[PDB]
Amino acid sequence: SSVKISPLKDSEAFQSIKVGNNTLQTKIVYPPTTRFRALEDHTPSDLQLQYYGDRSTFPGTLLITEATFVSPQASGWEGAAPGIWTDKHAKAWKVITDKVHANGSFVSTQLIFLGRVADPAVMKTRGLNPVSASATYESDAAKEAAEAVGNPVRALTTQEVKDLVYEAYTNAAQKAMDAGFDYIELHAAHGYLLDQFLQPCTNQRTDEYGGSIENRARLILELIDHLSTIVGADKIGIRISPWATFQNMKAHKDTVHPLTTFSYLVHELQQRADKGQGIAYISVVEPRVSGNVDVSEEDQAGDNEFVSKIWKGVILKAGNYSYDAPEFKTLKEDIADKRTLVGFSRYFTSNPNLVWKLRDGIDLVPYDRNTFYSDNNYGYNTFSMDSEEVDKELEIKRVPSAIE
Amino acid sequence: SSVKISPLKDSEAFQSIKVGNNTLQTKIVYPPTTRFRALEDHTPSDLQLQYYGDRSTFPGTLLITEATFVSPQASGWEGAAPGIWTDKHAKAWKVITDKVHANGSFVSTQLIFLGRVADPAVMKTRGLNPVSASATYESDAAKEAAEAVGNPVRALTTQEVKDLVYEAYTNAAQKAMDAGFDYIELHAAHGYLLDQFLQPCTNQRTDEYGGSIENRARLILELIDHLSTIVGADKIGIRISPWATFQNMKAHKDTVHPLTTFSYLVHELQQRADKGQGIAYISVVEPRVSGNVDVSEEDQAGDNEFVSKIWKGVILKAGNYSYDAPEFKTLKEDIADKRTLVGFSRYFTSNPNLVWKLRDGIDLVPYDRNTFYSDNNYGYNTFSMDSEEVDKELEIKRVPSAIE
Ligand SMILES: Cc1cc2nc3c(=O)[nH]c(=O)nc-3n(C[C@H](O)[C@H](O)[C@H](O)COP(=O)(O)O)c2cc1C
Ligand SMILES: Cc1cc2nc3c(=O)[nH]c(=O)nc-3n(C[C@H](O)[C@H](O)[C@H](O)COP(=O)(O)O)c2cc1C
Repeated sequence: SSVKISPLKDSEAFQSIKVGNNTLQTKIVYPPTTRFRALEDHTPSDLQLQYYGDRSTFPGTLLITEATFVSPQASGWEGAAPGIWTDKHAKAWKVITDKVHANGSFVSTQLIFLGRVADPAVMKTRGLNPVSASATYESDAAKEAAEAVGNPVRALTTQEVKDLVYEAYTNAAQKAMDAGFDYIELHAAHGYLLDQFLQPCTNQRTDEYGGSIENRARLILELIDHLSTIVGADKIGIRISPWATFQNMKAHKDTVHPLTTFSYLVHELQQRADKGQGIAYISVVEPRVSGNVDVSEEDQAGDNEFVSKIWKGVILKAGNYSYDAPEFKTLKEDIADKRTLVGFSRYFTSNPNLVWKLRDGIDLVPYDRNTFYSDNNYGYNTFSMDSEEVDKELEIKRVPSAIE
Repeated sequence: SSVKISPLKDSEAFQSIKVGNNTLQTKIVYPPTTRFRALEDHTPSDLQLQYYGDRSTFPGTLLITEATFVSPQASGWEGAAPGIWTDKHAKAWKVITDKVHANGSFVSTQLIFLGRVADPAVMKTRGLNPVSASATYESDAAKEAAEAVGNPVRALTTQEVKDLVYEAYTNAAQKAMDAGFDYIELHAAHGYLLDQFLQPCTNQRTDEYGGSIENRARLILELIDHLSTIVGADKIGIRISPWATFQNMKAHKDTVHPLTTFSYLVHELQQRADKGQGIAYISVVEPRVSGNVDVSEEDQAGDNEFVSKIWKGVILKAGNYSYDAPEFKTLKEDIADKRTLVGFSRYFTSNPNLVWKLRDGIDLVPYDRNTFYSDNNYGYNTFSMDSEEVDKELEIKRVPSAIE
């Protein structure tokens, strides 16, 4: 069912806010949203071009791309997600960042590393293992599945870690800059690699990257400091989901509480800002939400309020913000401080002009969870056409080709 | 000026709540409140007898005594505060816990260790140093003052620490049990010893009691675990002031944020509770307040809300709860969860029958900050008489004698 909504045009959501060196004209953001419409070889496609161009028509909007791989070792998905380690990649993404820029908008890229939840069948085809902070499995099934193909998860060595910072991520930060990205965002949420490293249930390392709160955070901060000196702090973002239990993160039930784990981290980030090295934004994930799925009113067990008392800079919040629609009481409270942005993912998928719709209170077209993760244009770029010209076949046949 | 207030009789504040093995009949608590009306040799007096008896007339009230010394080394004050290390002490406190008990009320004792803020002139007269986690001074004055008498603050050795746990505090937990106390509360706030140990601005130790978040907390937790096995978890309380800057604690401006420092600690305490070793209550200090003095609306920079999302047991809050009087909107919100108690200190000083006054909305007699810390009965037990029989002289002459 469609969602009736009131206008946000006169709210703080259309007041300008400086994020790094760029000024957005709306505080409404498209957060990183995986869609598996990249080409086979992990390169951006003619579909992604239209799909990102489509959503940048409100001048000065900030778009954040789907999780993108930093390297072959960082992948692990059965679907076609994009990468940004080769020149092939970058030059293609370039065509897209140009498109968004020509519309006065901005675009940040989320850098992801799967780690302990990589599909062992696929890593095998790259002559790779599944890796992680320690050698753990999401589920009991995910561990057997891995062994069956003879490709168990192995823990990175103190050396392979350093190479992530100075070879793996560095290369991608640079291909990103070559690609035209206005920011890059370290995906430190949803129980992927960096989240794996941050929290005790997935990180029982004995070296300097494990063993204490400080150690566990050690790696994330090394990427921040080093990448700050390659792209500049003003182009670095990070995402966190303190409360999510996606891919089996213990969250509030771990041996160290997320408040403890993430205040430490956030407050370290603030100290850097104090010395003039503040990153652009901290992207957090509201407790209503966990990964790509809602959390029920009864299981929410915290908030991200602590982030606001510790970090003085820009915050990006997302997660089912139309729950108290059509008035948006909650969203308006969250943006009251005038340094907070608000993310709309799923409703962005089916509302290419979402920023416009929210501005003028136009009813939100519902989203097709069925076509989130499929491999064709059906349920992807269709929402931009007039519904009565959509040819469900022709469009299901339409897979990602190449650009130009 | 007097404070007009509405009745709390029908609120959750007069619903029974189980705290350890005792059930209170009111949630309104007298928090630890230093008054310096003990005898010269740190033994309880005929004045303290009347003063604590006076406030226990509502059956099932919980009273918490003024900070009490655990040993000669733990003192450091120019005024006459009580101790609980000798038998002399205990037998005297006994006369008092009996009095409160005969009134169906309960009484916990706050165990304090001054540390780095001991007056070096007085420690000298015991042939002692000022001690601490590290060798630091509150102020630049407090360091010079100390040297002038040739008694600088020295850092405890790894050994002296162990002795606090197994000799210093153990002895006092036992003299406490001998004394009739229903609980004992570890004073881990206001920048005294345990707070000194918990936080980085006062703890740069290189052993196991410093160097990490975990290490810094190590000592507090060792006292919890060990004292749990001597008095039982159900008789242990701890107080924290996450945000106070009393005696120069950096609070939100330290190298580790209080949220980080105290979530860790509180969540460790919860894990013990999960194994059946939960202490009786966590006493926190609301950001409106810092030590014995108010904090202005502009400098409050956090809340203790994180404590409630982490600890599942009884919480005791205090700190200027009549700010939104006469309705008490805030107090009623804070007790809504039905496991929270509310502390009234200063208004308890001049309202011996405070519990009764709050129950029936009777106007609160104002307090005399001038006579908080003086050495006679004037401004102490006077508030229990009819004001027009008070003889300001006779009562200023009246100093602490002995009991019976
Ligand atoms: C299909 C789908 C793909 C997603 N992909 C990502 C992703 O790659 N990275 C990420 O950080 N979050 C991802 N999310 C989570 C969203 O960014 C966001 O946290 C969540 O949708 C809450 O906002 P919303 O309810 O307004 O979409 C995804 C969510 C969905 C539904
Ligand atoms: C004179 C005086 C003495 C105090 N002594 C202590 C003490 O020994 N230990 C302690 O933890 N807090 C002490 N406090 C702080 C109070 O317990 C409490 O945190 C503060 O008064 C806020 O509550 P109130 O404003 O209702 O009194 C003292 C406060 C005052 C005014």
